[PDB]
Amino acid sequence: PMFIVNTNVPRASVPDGFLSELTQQLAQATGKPPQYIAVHVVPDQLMAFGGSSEPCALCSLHSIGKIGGAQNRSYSKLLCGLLAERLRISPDRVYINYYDMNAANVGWNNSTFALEH
Amino acid sequence: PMFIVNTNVPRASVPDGFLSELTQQLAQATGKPPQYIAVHVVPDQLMAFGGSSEPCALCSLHSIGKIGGAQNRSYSKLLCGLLAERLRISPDRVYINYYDMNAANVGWNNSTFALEHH
Amino acid sequence: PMFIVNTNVPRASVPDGFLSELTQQLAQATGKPPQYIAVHVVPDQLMAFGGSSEPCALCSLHSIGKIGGAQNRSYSKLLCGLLAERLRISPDRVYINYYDMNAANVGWNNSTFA
Repeated sequence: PMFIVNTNVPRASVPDGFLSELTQQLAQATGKPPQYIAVHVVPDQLMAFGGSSEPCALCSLHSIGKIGGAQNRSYSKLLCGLLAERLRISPDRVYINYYDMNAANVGWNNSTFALEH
Repeated sequence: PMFIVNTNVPRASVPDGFLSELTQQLAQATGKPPQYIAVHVVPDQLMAFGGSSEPCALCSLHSIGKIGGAQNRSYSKLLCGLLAERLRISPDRVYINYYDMNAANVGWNNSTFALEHH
Repeated sequence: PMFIVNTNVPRASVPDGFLSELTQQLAQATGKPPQYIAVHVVPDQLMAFGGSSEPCALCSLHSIGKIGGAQNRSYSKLLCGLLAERLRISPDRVYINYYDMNAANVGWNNSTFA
C-alpha cells in the first residue's frame, strides 16, 4: 500500500514518529505486511479547502484490494484521527482518495505484482 | 472536488488570489458548493513536457460525478484558460487528468461520502 | 503519457540528463512521440518504504492505452533500472502506479483527447 498526505501544515509541526505511526497503523488496518507499506508526507503546501487556508490535507491511499465501503470508512476514521491528533487538522478539512489497484497495474522490483501470466 | 496543479513556474509567478479564483471558478463549473472545493498549487517543480522545460503544468481534477466527455472539454477550456492567463503557461503544454470518484472511495470527516449502507 | 517520480533522494543526486533520458526512454517504451511525453521528478521528499527512510521512490505512469500486463512489466524493468542506475534506489523500494486513462478523461490544449 501507498499513503500520501499533502498539507499546508509546516514541516516543523510534523512530530517525531509520524511516518512510523502511519506505517504501522496502516499495516494493521489493511492487513498488509508493514514491509510493503509506503508513506509520504508533504508539508508546507500552497492549498485551500473551501477557499480557506486554515490547516487542511489532501491524501491518497492505494492498495491492491482491501478497498471498499466499510473498509474505507474505517481507514478514514483512523487517518483523520491521526491527522487531527498529530497535525491538528480538522477531519472536515481532509479528503482521502482511495484507489483499488489491480496487481497488474502496480510496478515493483523490476516487474509488477502480476506474476501469473 | 479536488484540483491539483503541478508546475515549473516560480512561486512568485503565482498571483495572490489564484487559489480563490480556482475555487470559485470550479464551484461554478461543477455545480458543487465552494465549501467542498479543494485546490492545491505546487510551483517550482522539476519537470519537462515534450523534452522542454518551458512553462508547463500537470494537473488533476477529482470529482464525485460531474465528470464526462463534454463536461471535461468544458473544464479543459476553463482551466487551460486560467493557467494561460494567470501563470503564462501555453495550453498545449498542459495535461489535466480527470477522475470520476465513487462516493465510497472518498474519505472525509472521519468517514466517506458513502453514508447510506453498511 | 506522463511519468511522475517522488523520492527522498536529495536533488543534488539527480544527474544532469535525467529528465531527458526519461522522456526519450518512455517515448520508446510506450511507442508515443516524445513531444507528448511529460516527466516530473520530485526529490528531497519525506517518505518511508517498509518503515525505512533509505532511498525509495513512489511513481506513477499515466497513458491513454499502452497499459497492460506485459507492457507494465516492461515499463517497470526500464524505470526501476533507471532509478537504480541514476538515483541509486533499490528496485524493491520502488512502487509505480500505472493508469490506463480514457481519452475523454485527459485534457490538453483547451480540449480533451476525445
